[PDB]
Amino acid sequence: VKCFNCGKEGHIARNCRA
Ligand SMILES: [Zn+2]
Repeated sequence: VKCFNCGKEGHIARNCRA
């Protein structure tokens, strides 16, 4: 719950759109 990488409250890290 919440993006490991990027902080943002949405999506999982692994293929995050960052
Ligand atoms: Zn992210």
